[PDB]
Amino acid sequence: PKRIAVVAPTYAGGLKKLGANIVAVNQQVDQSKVLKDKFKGVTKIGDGDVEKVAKEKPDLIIVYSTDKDIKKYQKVAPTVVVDYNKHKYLEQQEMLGKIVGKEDKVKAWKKDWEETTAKDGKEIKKAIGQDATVSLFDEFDKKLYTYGDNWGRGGEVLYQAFGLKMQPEQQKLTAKAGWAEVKQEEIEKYAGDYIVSTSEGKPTPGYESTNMWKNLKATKEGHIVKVDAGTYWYNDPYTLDFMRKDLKEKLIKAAK
Repeated sequence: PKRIAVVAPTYAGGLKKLGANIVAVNQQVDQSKVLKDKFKGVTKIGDGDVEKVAKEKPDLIIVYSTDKDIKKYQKVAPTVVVDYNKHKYLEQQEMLGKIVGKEDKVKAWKKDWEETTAKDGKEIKKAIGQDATVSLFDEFDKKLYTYGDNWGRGGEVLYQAFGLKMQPEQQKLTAKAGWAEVKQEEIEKYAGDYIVSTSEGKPTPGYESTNMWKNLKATKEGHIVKVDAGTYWYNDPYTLDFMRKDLKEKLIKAAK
């Protein structure tokens, strides 16, 4: 059970799921309700904390290719660079399986996930309707965004796994980069039948209290699904299972 220091938060959940002995993890995982709980008791570290990592005697240090302290981490233990692909969330997990030699266990997990979300999507569509469109909005640093299926934040579960229909303009605007900034006073142009908003637990945000927002058909019909921004930032198996249950449950209860 090698001692693994996970500097890149994105891979904490995936390596944890596969049984890795994680002795250090980037503090950012605490912004997630799911990962905060999974990693309680595990030493937290911040970018630049090379000595803290060293104190944990890691055998492998997991980092992003763009990490600037690689030249420093290497003096402590071999430093593993894992590809950062926002779109390929399932092969991200297969990459991690290669590190710990558990790629068949990943394939099995993958099969279960795809089949399960396929049926989940079907149940959801019987509820809200096959042609019901679902939008995704996320306020980040005073700026409003909308994502497609290849940018996480729940987009992979909504559009790739469940196979739910994206709002038309939302799909065009995000096709290119997978994301796109939105003008709050143009929100209506992207507002679908249902709206998934990452404002859960937050005092009603600014974009959710404008007269246009209040007049959206989804808002008036009670079709606004709020989710925890911090939790939805990740795409590891644990997080994926959570968003899966969380989105399925909220859409269905709000249905029609």
